[PDB]
Amino acid sequence: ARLGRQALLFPLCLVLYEFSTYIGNDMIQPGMLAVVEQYQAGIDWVPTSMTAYLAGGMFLQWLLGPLSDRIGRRPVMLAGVVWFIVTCLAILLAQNIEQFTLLRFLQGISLCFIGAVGYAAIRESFEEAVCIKITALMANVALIAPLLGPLVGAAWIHVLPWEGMFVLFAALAAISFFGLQRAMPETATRIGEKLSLKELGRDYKLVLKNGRFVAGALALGFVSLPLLAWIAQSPIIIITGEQLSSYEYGLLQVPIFGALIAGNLLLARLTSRRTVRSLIIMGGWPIMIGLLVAAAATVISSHAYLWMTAGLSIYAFGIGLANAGLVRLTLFASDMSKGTVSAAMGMLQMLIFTVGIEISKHAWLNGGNGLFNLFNLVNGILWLSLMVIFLK
Ligand SMILES: C[C@H](CCC(=O)O)[C@H]1CC[C@H]2[C@@H]3CC[C@@H]4C[C@H](O)CC[C@]4(C)[C@H]3C[C@H](O)[C@]12C
Ligand SMILES: CCCCCCCCCCCC[N+](C)(C)[O-]
Repeated sequence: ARLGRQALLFPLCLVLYEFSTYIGNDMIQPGMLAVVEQYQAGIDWVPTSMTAYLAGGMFLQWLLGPLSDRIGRRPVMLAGVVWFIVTCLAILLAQNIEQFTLLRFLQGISLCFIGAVGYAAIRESFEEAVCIKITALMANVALIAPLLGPLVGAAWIHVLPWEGMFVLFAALAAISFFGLQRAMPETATRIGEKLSLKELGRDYKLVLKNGRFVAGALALGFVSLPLLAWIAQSPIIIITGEQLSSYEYGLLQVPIFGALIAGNLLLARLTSRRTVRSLIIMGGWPIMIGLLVAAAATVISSHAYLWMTAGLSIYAFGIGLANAGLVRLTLFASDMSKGTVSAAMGMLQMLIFTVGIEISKHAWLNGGNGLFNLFNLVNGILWLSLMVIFLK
């Protein structure tokens, strides 16, 4: 029974779970100033919270798709949601910033269930028509989270304890659990079949031998790093570094993630008249200019954070315009199984984000805003360099 009238509870709950894991990062980052204060830990642990969450994402990423294909998408997906609930609640017991961070890593493992199993089940459960719309809703949730998250998170710790946020993530995921339990059908085709790890390994060695695919996958990591570095470090840059208020922290998010959204909106209006190569080249202009603006300004004066914010906004507009197209070309740069190709590009991005956020951290700690933005600029140049190869 492809799709249905009453079968929309399944994708809706999947979306709710997706949202909960996304704010599980985006609400937490501004809350990390309170966390670090509670544990009497240094501010260098603030970005690391995100680093750890992301690192957990790439842990089972290569695994879940083929495994869920064998044991069923239903038990694996439900397992992931429960694991998220449990680890969200468990972090309330952490006792130090090291154990807090460990639990961030453990929580982050829940991230890869979305794409590798839930989404695979969506594609198998639904007519392309309905599937396309569900994908859009999911993409829209991913767009709303980094805008809504820091605002709601900043508003939260002003009143309520950081522990409450984790109870909220768990509560939302619990709702999605019971919905998925009653709704989500079993779409796995390979149930009962044997799973060869050595053969899985060979599939990954093969995707990684494709140079054009690797360039696009790496490019996607590099180009999105400045944005994630901002998400990771904006609380310490703004509140600790510029000694600004929480209200200003929230306000600075508006042009940046508003621009991201606006770039996506322009993308939607232009898609029928452009194609992908031209849209990547088009987004390339604000991507490079915005990063150049943030870097130049903060090298001139370390404290010009409005110019930094402006440059990041311009860059974010380009990202909204360029990224989705590069995702598409990268996926089809390899003719191997889409599950494998997807997981591979997911892991390569997370590798870059994890290491890149930590490097960004040391950049800012040592050099301030100038270094933060200069590192972001090199990342833009890496993307650009890969694009001249990828597009030729
Ligand atoms: C890249 C993968 C999956 C996409 C893919 O496989 O192509 C995704 C899945 C989970 C996603 C993260 C969820 C938490 C964060 C939400 C933020 O609002 C945007 C940055 C983060 C850090 C996301 C970045 C990226 O979008 C991660 C790793
Ligand atoms: C019609 C030609 C292909 C027939 C051979 C199929 C055998 C099973 C392959 C399973 C898929 C996994 N792998 C590792 C090959 O990528």
